[PDB]
Amino acid sequence: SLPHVILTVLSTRDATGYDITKEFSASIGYFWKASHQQVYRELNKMGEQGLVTCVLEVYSITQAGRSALGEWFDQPTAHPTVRDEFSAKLMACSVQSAEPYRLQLAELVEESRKLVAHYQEIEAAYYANPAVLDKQQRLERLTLRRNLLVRQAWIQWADEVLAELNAMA
Amino acid sequence: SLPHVILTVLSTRDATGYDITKEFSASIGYFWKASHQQVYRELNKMGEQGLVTCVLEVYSITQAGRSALGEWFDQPTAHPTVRDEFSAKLMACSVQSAEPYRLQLAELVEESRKLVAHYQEIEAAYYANPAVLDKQQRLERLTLRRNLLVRQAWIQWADEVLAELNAMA
Repeated sequence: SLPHVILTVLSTRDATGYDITKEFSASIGYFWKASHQQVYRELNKMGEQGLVTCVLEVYSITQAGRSALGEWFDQPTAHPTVRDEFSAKLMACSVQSAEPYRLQLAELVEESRKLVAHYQEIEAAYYANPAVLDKQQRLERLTLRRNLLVRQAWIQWADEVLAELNAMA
Repeated sequence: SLPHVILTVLSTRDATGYDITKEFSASIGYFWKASHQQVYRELNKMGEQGLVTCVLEVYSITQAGRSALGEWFDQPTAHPTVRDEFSAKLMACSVQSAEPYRLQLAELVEESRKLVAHYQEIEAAYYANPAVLDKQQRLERLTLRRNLLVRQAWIQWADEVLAELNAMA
């Protein structure tokens, strides 16, 4: 969860509250959405939990923090249960005016298209060739690639639905 | 949510508690996972809410149920916030033994492959040609297609990660 995402950052090096939030508005934003607020609040809870401490010379991960990160890591991670809202709404189109849905779908497709374009721009600019990227960069690249492939798959699906919603009426 | 998924069924025709659960272990299972238990329990809550009633001649949707389904339908449906656990674990591979992760990933890929095969078998057998399918079938077909495209996209991604986890070590 959020604290493990934060512990991961600190596991490589100590960092200020700003360094950390800069990650969330950068590479971490490719797979985990959290506001600077939420982040500071979590960092706070983590301090009381003893998972992180403060230094002057700056947040630093503690042995407890390291232990929790490892425990999290070892736990099996599985696919979230399937309960697709878009599919659920689609099925109701047999008894509801498909108008509202069709517009809400077409709308989210365009945004998705914009988001895919954004990610592709970023990949070409900083993650075009893995072979020349550091380990940390290859990892970031992969998290970026996930949104891309999935989002693209969803757009492909959305278009298929958008088509059926016409050939039926 | 679950009750709207159930209301949708009843919006086309009345049905017994068995007819409804049969949907969840069938086409509805393509996009919404719920146990017969959960279903019966929800049907119960819906009765007390007056969204559904009982008949002899069998559950039937009420005007309130119809109103709630419409209200649900009109509400904008958006993409769930991005907080990818697999990506989160991947990033921790820079500071953790990538061993446990790599095995948990390879494992879920094979299952995903099995699931994709399953869905493809179903599509060829009952949803191969939309043009010959009824409206209700074209809709089911589309919900089935969503798991397929997305799951396939995730497998493509997982393989990319599985590769990097080698070329780095």
